[PDB]
Amino acid sequence: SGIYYTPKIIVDYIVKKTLKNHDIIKNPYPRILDISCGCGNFLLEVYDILYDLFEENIYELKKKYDENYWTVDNIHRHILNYCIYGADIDEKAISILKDSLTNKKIKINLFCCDSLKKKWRYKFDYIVGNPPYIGHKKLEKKYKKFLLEKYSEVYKDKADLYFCFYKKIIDILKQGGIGSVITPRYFLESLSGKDLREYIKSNVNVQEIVDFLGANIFKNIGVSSCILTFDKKKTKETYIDVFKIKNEDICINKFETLEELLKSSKFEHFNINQRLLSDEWILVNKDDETFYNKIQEKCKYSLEDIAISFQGIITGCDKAFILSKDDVKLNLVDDKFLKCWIKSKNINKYIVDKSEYRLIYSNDIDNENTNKRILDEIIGLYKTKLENRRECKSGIRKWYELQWGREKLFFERKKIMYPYKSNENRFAIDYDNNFSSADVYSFFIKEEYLDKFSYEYLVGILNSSVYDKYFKITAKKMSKNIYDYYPNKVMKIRIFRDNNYEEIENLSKQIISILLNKSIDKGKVEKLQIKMDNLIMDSLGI
DNA sequence: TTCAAAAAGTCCCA
DNA sequence: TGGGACTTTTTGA
Ligand SMILES: OC[C@H]1O[C@@H](n2cnc3c(NCc4ccccc4)ncnc32)[C@H](O)[C@@H]1O
Ligand SMILES: [K+]
Ligand SMILES: [K+]
Repeated sequence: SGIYYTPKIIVDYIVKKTLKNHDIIKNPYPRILDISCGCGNFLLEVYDILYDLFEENIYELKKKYDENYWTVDNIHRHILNYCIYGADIDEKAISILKDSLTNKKIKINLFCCDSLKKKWRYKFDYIVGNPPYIGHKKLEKKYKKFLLEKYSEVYKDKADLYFCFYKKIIDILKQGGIGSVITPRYFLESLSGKDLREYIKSNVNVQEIVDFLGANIFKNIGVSSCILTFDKKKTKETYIDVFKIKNEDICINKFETLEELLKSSKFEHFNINQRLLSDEWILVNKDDETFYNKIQEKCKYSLEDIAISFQGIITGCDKAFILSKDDVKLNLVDDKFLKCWIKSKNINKYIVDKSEYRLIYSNDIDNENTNKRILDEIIGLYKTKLENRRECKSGIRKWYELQWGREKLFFERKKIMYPYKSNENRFAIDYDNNFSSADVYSFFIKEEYLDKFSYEYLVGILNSSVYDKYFKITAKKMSKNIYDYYPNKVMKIRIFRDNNYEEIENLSKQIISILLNKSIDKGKVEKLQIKMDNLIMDSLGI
């Protein structure tokens, strides 16, 4: 496949947003383009809107211009000759769209091509549509070479194709033109989006951002969506209207139009000064802005200053190396090769569940002839798969070695761990030398900062409600009740030390002591957490 | 030599 | 089919 249907409410909102206040009398030849038209979800609606626009002013146009040209009977043809433009890579979609535009009642400006390679011969008044989203794993590598060569200002490292579509749209937009598109929301906060953000802020005035957060706009699609509207007008003041959803549980058809949704109690509205955006786009209301600025100002250190961070093991084929601790095959493996192994769901606040899995740290198997039983009966079962790994085909790793085995000495110590995707802050102290995959991240404290910061104090403040809200201010929202907890944002969290250090650390130690008992009652832990939150709010003056 | 980012997620049930 | 639990390894740098 490859063609995705956009909900009609979204299409109507986008077309109306671009064409609401067009002066058809002053310009009866607007050029309106969709470079991912597909079957023409947007373009057919553009035809309807334009037909009403032209018919409403047919006699005014007849008087101001050639009176024989401007007839209702001539509207259709005119629309299809000078106004509607579409491009797509699929021949069948273009043929279907051409048939529909013909049946609305002549040369139709429909192109079957790759929009990122087409030499565009003129700019456009209005651009709308839904571009393709393809990530770094699902993109062919020759095409990635092309993108890296030609779209270097926005496409780099782990970036996405729709970054290039943003750049192309911006480049072929007329002065005073208006663009409105629906894309994934991740570029707003992702590390890969940085350059793209810089390209937008520097080249268009951003009118409006609609952030649906984790709501499901596309049925049976695992993606989170936003709508962006921007222009190239001579702007005096550059202020952005931000509509952020307040309940991800909504159904999009709650009203006849998206405008009713935006103005209702289901959304929140606020304004952001485009001139005040840094390389990061902190899009929050004034209360959250004050909260964030207080926290940033009062804190002297960051986690990056005082800690060393790392990503977990990447075996390359988990079924070959990970076994249940009760699996009989572990009798074939010397215990010097076995490590405790945990998943992201084993990380609670302040402590980790006990391990249920073992990792065969196969890097320390010297010769294949020694311990050949392990290679024959456990790892070799997936040998074919293991040989398709990149470092095996290139020869850097033997077929039975872990793909990215990291350094054991970093794991086999006291450290703090957190899951890579979570609904809330879950920072735990690891006491058991646990190993994990890339779905859990770790850090430990630098030696020179041990006397300023203990592990108990850090898990105490990082697990608080204050720091939950503070981290989620700028965190990358992925899907319903899921944020990314990656070092590129976690290590930028700022921390403090003051008169309340000792009581916070003591409360943290009490919480840890309760959580490790045979008969845990979480209630006193909740009360202690409330008291610690009061201490933190006192320290930060919020 | 070897790090860390990346949801048109994935999979399964009522 | 829609909603909830949970999260691998490929890949550029
Ligand atoms: O998904 C939304 C619609 O977008 C279309 N579309 C996807 N990639 C496109 C492209 N260049 C990118 C490209 C990437 C790899 C190979 C060729 C082209 N140029 C034009 N249209 C493209 C799909 O057919 C859908 O109808
Ligand atoms: K006339
Ligand atoms: K979603």
